[PDB]
Amino acid sequence: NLDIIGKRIEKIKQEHETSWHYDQDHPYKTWAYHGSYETKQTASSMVNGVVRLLTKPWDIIPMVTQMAMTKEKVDTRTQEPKEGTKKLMKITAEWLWKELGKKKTPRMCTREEFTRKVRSNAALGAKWKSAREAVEDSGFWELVDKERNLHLEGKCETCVYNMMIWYMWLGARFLEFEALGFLNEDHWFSRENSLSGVEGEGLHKLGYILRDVSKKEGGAMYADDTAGWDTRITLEDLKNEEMVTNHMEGEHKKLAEAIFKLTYQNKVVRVQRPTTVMDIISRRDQRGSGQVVTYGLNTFTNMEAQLIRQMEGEGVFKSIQHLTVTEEIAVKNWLVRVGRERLSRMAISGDDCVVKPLDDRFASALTALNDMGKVRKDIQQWEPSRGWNDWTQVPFCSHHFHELIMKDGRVLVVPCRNQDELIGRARISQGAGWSLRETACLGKSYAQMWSLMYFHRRDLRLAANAICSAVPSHWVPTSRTTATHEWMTTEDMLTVWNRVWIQENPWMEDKTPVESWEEIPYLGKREDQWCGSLIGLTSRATWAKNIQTAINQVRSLIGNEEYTDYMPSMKRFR
Ligand SMILES: N#Cc1ccc(Cn2cnc3ccccc32)cc1
Ligand SMILES: [Cl-]
Ligand SMILES: [Zn+2]
Ligand SMILES: [Zn+2]
Repeated sequence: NLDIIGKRIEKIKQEHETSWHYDQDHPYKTWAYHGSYETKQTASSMVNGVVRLLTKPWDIIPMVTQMAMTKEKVDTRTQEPKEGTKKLMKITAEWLWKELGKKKTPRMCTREEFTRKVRSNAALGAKWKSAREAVEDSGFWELVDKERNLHLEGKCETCVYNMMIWYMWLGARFLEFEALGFLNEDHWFSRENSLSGVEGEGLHKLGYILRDVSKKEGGAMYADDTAGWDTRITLEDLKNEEMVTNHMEGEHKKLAEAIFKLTYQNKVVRVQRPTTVMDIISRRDQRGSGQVVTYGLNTFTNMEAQLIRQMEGEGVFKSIQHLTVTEEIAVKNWLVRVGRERLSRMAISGDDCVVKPLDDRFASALTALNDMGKVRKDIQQWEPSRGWNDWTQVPFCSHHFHELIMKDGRVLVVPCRNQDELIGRARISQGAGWSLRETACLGKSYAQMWSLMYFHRRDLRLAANAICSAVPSHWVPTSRTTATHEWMTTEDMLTVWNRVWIQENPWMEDKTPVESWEEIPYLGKREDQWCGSLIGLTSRATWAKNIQTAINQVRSLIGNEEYTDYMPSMKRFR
């Protein structure tokens, strides 16, 4: 315990030797409080202006305006699972890893790969000012090289999480990425490799994936969201995930084993408390890993939980209190005989999941799931799961998927969500100190995503043409903080569409290109109203009629540049 974390604690305590104190009134129970030192400091979402000027009817929708404005979950403990549960998880984790690594090879990620990642402004939780300064400098990689040697010796000095999301100093992110980055970077959780997974599939393929699941014989499709899944990660899960190292070798295996046992399984965290003071607390369980590593581990553990719930549903094991030597061989024979087929009945994306089990016994297979700590959100603990009989209403990654027939007979499966949600997100700009040019480039990014993924929604196709028309044609799309983002490009969007939906799409057998935007269909007007369209309102009819005047107001605010008129792509203006 304190033989592992004590080293990190001493360093921070010594830096603030003139401000150290063990306060009497500390609110931590589940967290172990080690001490505190004095601090004083705090990101409030800002309005992307180009987007708001071109979506005026939504200035009065409070679903949209409210999004732009504006604890006791992390301070919770999970009961140690039963012995029978722990054995099932241990046996399944072991069999899963072996499957994931049949056609993979664990490997250390490089300083070159991590370097190019910070240059492209990748999303990472963090002497030097910017994230790019320490990478260019060499004295950093000495700080990294120091820790790296201490990790090989089985000790840790500077790998302390920051709670503001679990941030960490860039050096720790590198060492984390070096050992475990291979899971993301070499697509371990691809659908080709993992069967349940969807990493790097993109909003335009998920829909086709749910449908392919649907085509299998079985019961309802079950989409149960776990209540605060990161805070429901047990130490037994952290141990089951660490069994990946058993597929590694040499310097890699020891560097991985280190991260797991020194950072994940023994955490140290600095937390600001307004009463301002920085409290140094520790804990062994819960999730705080790298946002990208977390995804792959959450997908791993979630696959494991869902495979076990299917075994409970199919009556492979009777009771979780203790596992018999006949219940072991049966569970093991199950994984070997059908475990692959049962993975292909799922779509898992981190804490998210959609399962089409063999029958509806699954719905009331809640003993193992509740014991693993994977407690379902907003349903009684022992009340059975409400199934879905139609794949076009099943929720997945914040979306639902409409089947949609093109005028030449070919079948698009398009993603969709409440249009008040899409317009509200586009109107937000994360960060301060943005130029009119930068804000405008982010707007083009959303409009190009809308034209590619949400083209079938009338108000988005129109507002997309308007935004692209109000932004100089060459000005490149920019991202605030980084699956597949093909809308990030200056190429002609009808050409992107043809590549994405016709050329590259393996569910389309006829590869005849689409020649104009009119050949690309919309959802029914009621479907479009059901998913939140304003078609039929006077405001939207006025907005659409007088659309050029808004484009010209933005054109006037930016200045005299090279602008294109994209509105003639729609029939009404044509
Ligand atoms: N269900 C339904 C419904 C039927 C008609 C309208 C009127 N409306 C206004 N703008 C439109 C654009 C394209 C199509 C219709 C449009 C609204 C909703
Ligand atoms: Cl219709
Ligand atoms: Zn360390
Ligand atoms: Zn919809």
